[PDB]
Parts: sequence; C-alpha cells; structure tokens
Amino acid sequence: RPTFYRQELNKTIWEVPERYQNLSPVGSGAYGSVCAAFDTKTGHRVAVKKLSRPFQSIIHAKRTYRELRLLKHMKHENVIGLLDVFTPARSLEEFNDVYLVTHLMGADLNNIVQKLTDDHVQFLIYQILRGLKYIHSADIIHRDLKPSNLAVNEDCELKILDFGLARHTDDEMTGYVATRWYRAPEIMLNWMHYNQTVDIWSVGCIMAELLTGRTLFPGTDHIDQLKLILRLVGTPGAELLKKISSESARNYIQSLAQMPKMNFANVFIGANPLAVDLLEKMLVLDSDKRITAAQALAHAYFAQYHDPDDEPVADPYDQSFESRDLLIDEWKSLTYDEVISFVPPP
Ligand SMILES: NC(=O)NOCc1ccccc1
Ligand SMILES: [Cl-]
Ligand SMILES: [Cl-]
Ligand SMILES: [Cl-]
Ligand SMILES: [Cl-]
Repeated sequence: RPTFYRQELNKTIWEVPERYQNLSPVGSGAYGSVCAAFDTKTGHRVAVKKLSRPFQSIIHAKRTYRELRLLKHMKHENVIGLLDVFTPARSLEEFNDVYLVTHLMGADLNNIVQKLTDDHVQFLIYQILRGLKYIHSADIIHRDLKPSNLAVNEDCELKILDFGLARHTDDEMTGYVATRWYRAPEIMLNWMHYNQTVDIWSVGCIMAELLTGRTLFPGTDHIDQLKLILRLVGTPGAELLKKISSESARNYIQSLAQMPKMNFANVFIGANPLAVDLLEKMLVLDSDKRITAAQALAHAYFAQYHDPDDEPVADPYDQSFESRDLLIDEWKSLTYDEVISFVPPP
C-alpha cells in the first residue's frame, strides 16, 4: 500500500498517494470534483476524479460499479483508458471514497471545430469509427457521442470519452441544447428498442458539422428537431412505420405531410463526393439499414488510413450485472473488489 497525504482543495478533502503531486482544481459538478496532477511514477500529467456520494442509494451504488467496470475494460488507442483507481480505506468496512485517474485531456472537438481540411475530417472521423468498432465489438453502446465527448491533442489524435456517467435528466434534454442535437431519432422519441446503430447516426451529425462548420440539426425542441431531420432524410415509408412500436409515435408521424429525401450533394456543396456518399449511408432513418462501424472503416473515403490489421476488437464484456438486483452494500462490496484487483497498464 502506498503512503497517502491529505489536503483541502476548494472545500474538498483529498487523500491521495504520494506519487500524485501539484494538485489543482479543474472542475466540479453533481458527479464530484476533478483535479489536474503530475504523476511522478509515469511522468504523465493526469486528471484525478473524486466521486461524490458514490454509495448513497442503490441507483448511485450500481452506477459507481458500472463506471468502474466500463473504465477497467477499455484498452484501445481511441478510447479513454484507466491509469489508476484507488481508495485510502484499508478495509471494506471503512470503504467510502473512490478516486479515478486518467490522462489529462486538453481540447475537445468543440475547442477546435479552426479551419478543417478534408484531410482533417478524414482522420478525425476515421479515429471515431476505429474506436466505435472496438466498443461495439464488446456490445457496449455509447448513446451520447457529441463533440464535447471527443478529446483531441495537437497531433489531431482523438479519444472517445464519457462511459457510465449519470443519465441525462429530462430538463437537460429540453429546448435549444447540444445535449440532444446529435441523438438518433429513435432514442430521442422512444420509437422502439434501440441498439448500437444509434452511435452511427451521431457520427454522421458530427462529420457534417466538421465539413460545414454548422450544427446539422439544431432543433429548438424535440419536435422542431424531428422536422429538421425528416426534411433532409425524408419521411418514413411503411416498412419503417411497422417497426415503431409506440402507436402514439406512429400516429404522430403519419400526421406529417410526406417529403422525399433531399439531394445531399446540394446540401453539402463543394464537399468530397466520397464524404457525401458516406453521409448518405450513415444518416439513414431506418436503423436496420445504416452502415456499421466495421463497414464504414472500409469505405473509400478512408483509403489513406484504413488498415484492417490495425483495427482491433475488444475482449468480451460481461454485463450480466445490469439485470441483477442487489442491496447497496452488495454493490459496494463488488466495487471494492474491483478497486483492489486493478492492474495498471504496462
Ligand atoms: N467515466 C468516464 O468516462 N470518465 O470519468 C473518469 C474520469 C474523469 C475525469 C478525471 C478522471 C477520471
Ligand atoms: Cl505513491
Ligand atoms: Cl475511504
Ligand atoms: Cl457538444
Ligand atoms: Cl467481463
């Protein structure tokens, strides 16, 4: 066990191993607090998050376990990775606080989206799809891909962030808000059971915005956003209408006048024809028919970067716990086991 030291950072008591030095606050929220630090063992600048109230309810305790399970699994160049997890507790009986450590990320895709060449868009979207092939191979769905969740460094290298965090509230999804502009229509409106194809819709929205500099579907509310979507991709045919299980949602959609799919070459004026082709294969209303991440990596738009021998898949991820019912202290004991069993990366 390392030696820990204590200090108070903006009304919070932080107790961390000696290896972490020069702590300084970076952010706060309902989730907890974050500090930047220097890791003397590895030489990295790191971000350290102290969870707030990790075991205060069954829902909170299960969420803490979920976040730790997801972060411990992710071992890919284009996905956030866990550098360390620790607790000052010396036994399960005194276990209360959880600290998570990752690389310090500077800019997200907002902080750049600058003047992006088509070569920049190729490389950025290639890296998102390489990370998604990995995530999807483990049956993990992100559900919240947007520019603020994509970290980028000075060399244009990209990582996908935000796994296992608290679900977005109803009020966070209301009105003229980027928290909804990238969501697939079937999850925005609870049309049906969704699956991993929801993430490819988000990639299409991100790629369009990198090419134009403008939000693709900046709706002022759920219904305005759906109208913007159907104007571009067309109203649904009877094939897709069958698959909408909500009779109420089906009824509403049929109340709208029918519209054909627009010509994407006239929407994305001047863009690479191969980029236009890929956007048409991502932004398909029927999720059954969207291109997958593994398929999109092989599209000609990425010929400069595609290497099928360096696009790895994930180890299997057992998420049977998600359907399991447990008491607060049982979720907490499961979390404790995962803290003490952590093996740092090479
Ligand atoms: N869950 C997730 O995707 N990231 O949260 C882990 C984390 C965030 C900031 C600083 C240190 C660790
Ligand atoms: Cl130490
Ligand atoms: Cl503790
Ligand atoms: Cl965003
Ligand atoms: Cl597993």
